[PDB]
Amino acid sequence: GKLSEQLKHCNGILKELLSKKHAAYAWPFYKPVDASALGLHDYHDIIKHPMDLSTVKRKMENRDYRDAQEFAADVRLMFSNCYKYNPPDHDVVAMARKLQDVFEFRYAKMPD
Ligand SMILES: CC(=O)Nc1ccc(C(=O)NCCc2c[nH]cn2)cc1OCc1ccccc1
Repeated sequence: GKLSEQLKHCNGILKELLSKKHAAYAWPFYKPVDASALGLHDYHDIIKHPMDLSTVKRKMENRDYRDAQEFAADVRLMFSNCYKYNPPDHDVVAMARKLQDVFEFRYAKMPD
């Protein structure tokens, strides 16, 4: 089916985002932001819906995502949180923009 095939493409993208190829800029997005550990005591006041690649992986493994659009919304939420919280000149934003470039160009190659 179309939904299964498109979710296979989504799973391929997710594997790539977690791969050593992209680790130099992907690593801040591997696990939930530990706001308390990083001293970001305003993070959960500013970010209402935290998202990270480990949460996307768990949701994929649990068959939570019903279609490619739902998967993409979580990956883009993760990037949007980074752009909302951080000043645009911060290193983590540069890393987000590079990983989102990887994501958007491969997401565009969706079979349909
Ligand atoms: C996903 C996300 O937004 N993460 C982060 C947000 C704010 C800070 C944070 O502490 N910001 C203020 C201090 C700072 C600036 N540049 C690095 N640390 C560090 C963050 O992730 C860890 C990190 C560390 C080093 C480089 C990239 C990501």
